[PDB]
Amino acid sequence: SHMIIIKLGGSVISDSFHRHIVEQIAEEIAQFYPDESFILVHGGGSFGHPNAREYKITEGLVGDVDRKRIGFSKTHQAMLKLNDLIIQTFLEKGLPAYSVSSSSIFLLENKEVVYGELEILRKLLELKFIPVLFGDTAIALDKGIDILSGDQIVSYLAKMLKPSKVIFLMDVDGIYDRNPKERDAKLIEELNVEEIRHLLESIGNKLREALKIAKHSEVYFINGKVKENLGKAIRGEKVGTRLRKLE
Amino acid sequence: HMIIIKLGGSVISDSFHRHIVEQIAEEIAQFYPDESFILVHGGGSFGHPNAREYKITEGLVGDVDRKRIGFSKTHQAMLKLNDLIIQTFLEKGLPAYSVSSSSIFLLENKEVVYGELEILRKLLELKFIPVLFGDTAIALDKGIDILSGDQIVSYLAKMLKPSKVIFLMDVDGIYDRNPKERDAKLIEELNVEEIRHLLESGIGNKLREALKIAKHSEVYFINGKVKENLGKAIRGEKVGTRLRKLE
Ligand SMILES: Nc1ncnc2c1ncn2[C@@H]1O[C@H](COP(=O)(O)OP(=O)(O)OP(=O)(O)O)[C@@H](O)[C@H]1O
Ligand SMILES: Nc1ncnc2c1ncn2[C@@H]1O[C@H](COP(=O)(O)OP(=O)(O)O)[C@@H](O)[C@H]1O
Ligand SMILES: C/C=C(\C)COP(=O)(O)O
Ligand SMILES: C/C=C(\C)COP(=O)(O)O
Repeated sequence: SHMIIIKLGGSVISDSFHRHIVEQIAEEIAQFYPDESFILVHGGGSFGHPNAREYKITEGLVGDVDRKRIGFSKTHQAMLKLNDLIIQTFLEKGLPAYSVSSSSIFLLENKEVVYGELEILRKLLELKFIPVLFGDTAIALDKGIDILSGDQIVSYLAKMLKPSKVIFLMDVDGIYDRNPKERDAKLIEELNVEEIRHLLESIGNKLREALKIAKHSEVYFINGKVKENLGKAIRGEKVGTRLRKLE
Repeated sequence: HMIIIKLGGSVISDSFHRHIVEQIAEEIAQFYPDESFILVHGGGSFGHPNAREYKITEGLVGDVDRKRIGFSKTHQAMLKLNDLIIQTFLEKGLPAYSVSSSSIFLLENKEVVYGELEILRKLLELKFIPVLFGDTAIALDKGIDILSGDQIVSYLAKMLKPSKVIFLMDVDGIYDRNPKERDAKLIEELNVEEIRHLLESGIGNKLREALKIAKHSEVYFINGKVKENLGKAIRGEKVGTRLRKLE
C-alpha cells in the first residue's frame, strides 16, 4: 500500500498564509508523485481557531442553539477559505490537490470519529489524486456539534486505510524532553512507548493519537520549516523523531 | 416533512444575483424550522466556464494531468460560489451548511451509483439546511465527470424520499414548447404523456430526472426570480408547473 499521510500543522501554515512554506511541501511531494499516493490534513490558523473558540463550538448545541449553528457554518466557511489557499498553492506547482470536506464524511463522538466515508478518498488516491482534508467543525452524536481536530482524522485514516507512514510537520525538530523552549532539551531520534508514557505523565493529544497510529503505521515528527525534512521522512532517512511500528 | 429545493444555474447566477438569493432565503425563513430543507444550487457563472474549458465531461483522456488540475480548479470555483450563497443564507438567520457533493458521491454514466447520506441525515435532524451544488465528481467509467444538480436531487429523492421537490428556473415552469417561440402556453398540471411528447421532440435532462423523481415525491417547476412563488410551492398552492406523484 504505497500511501503516506502528511499532517500539516496549524502554526506552519499560519499563526496570515505561509505561501513559501506550502510551496516547499509541494515541491518535496512532487518528488514522489504519482508513484506514491499521498493524503494531507491541515489544521486551523488565523481561520479556524478564532471562529471555533468565538462561538464555543466545543461546548455543543447548548444555550443559544441558533447562534451556535450559525457560528458552526461560519467556521466551516472560514476553514474552507484557508483550504482553498492551500489547494491553489498545490495546484500552481503541478500537484492535483483535491479538497475533501471533513464534516461531509465524518461523524463525531467523544471527540473521535465513530462514522466515516472513505470510498471517495480511495477513488481519489487510485486516480492519482492528492486529497486534502482539514481540521473542521463536525456533527457530534453526543453534543450535537463539536470540533474535529486533524489528529483524530489522521487516527481514523490510519486505522482504516493503513498507510505506510504518517508524517507530522511541526515548528520544532521533533519530540523533545521537557519543553523545546527550555535551555536543556535533547531531541529523541528514536521514540518508543515507554518514553511516550513518561512524557505523558509530565502536544499530549498528539502523542496519544501517535501511540494509537503506531499500531498501524510508522510515525514521523519533523520540522516543517526545513524543506528537505519531509523527503527524508518519505524515503525513510534519519530525520526528527521516529516512532516505529509497534511489534 | 422534508422539501428539496433545486436552485437553477441561470437563476442564482448569469456574476451573482444576490438579491434573489436573499429573496429565496426569506421565503424559506417563512417556514423554518417547521420543515426540513435541502438546497442544491447549479453551476451558474462559476463552474461552467471552468468545466466547459477543461472538458471534464470528456473524462480522463488526452492530457490527464491538465484534466486533474482543471478538476480541482472547477471544484474550488464551485466552493467559492457555494460560500457566497451560504453567507447570504447565514445573514438572514438561516443555518445553511456546506456539503461537498464530490466528497460523498460517485458517478457512472452521468448518474450517482454510490452515495453517503448519513451526514446529511444528521444535519437535517439537528435543524440544519444542507446546501449541495452541481460539482466535479469521480466517475467510475471515465475517471472524472460533471455531476449536475438534477442527478443530485434525483438520488436524494430516491433515497430520502422528500415531501416535494421544487425546481427554481428562469421560466415560470414547463411550456408545451420553447418559451422563446411565440404563443407559448404554460402547462399547469404536468403528467407523463406530455413529458413523453416534450422529450421525443438541458430541459430534456430535467424532464428525464423529474420522471424518476415523480415516483417518490411531488415535483414543482416555478420561477426562481419571483419571491412568493416558493411559498406557494411549499404550501401546495397552484403556481407554475405541478407534477403530481406517480401512481
Ligand atoms: N516534549 C515536547 N516535544 C515537542 N513539543 C513540545 C514538547 N513540550 C512542549 N512542546 C511544545 O508543543 C507545541 C506543539 O504544538 P501543538 O501540539 O499544539 O500543535 P500545533 O503546532 O498547534 O499543530 P497540530 O496539532 O495541527 O500539529 C510546540 O510549540 C512545542 O514547543
Ligand atoms: N418546454 C420548455 N419549457 C420550459 N423551458 C424550456 C422548455 N424548453 C426549453 N426550455 C429552456 O431551456 C433551458 C434549460 O435550462 P436548464 O438546463 O434547466 O438550466 P439548469 O441546468 O441551470 O437548471 C431553460 O432555461 C428553459 O428556459
Ligand atoms: C477549526 C478546527 C480547529 C481550529 C482544530 O484543528 P487542529 O488545529 O487541531 O488540526
Ligand atoms: C460545475 C458544475 C456544473 C457544470 C453543473 O451545473 P447544473 O447542471 O447543476 O446547473
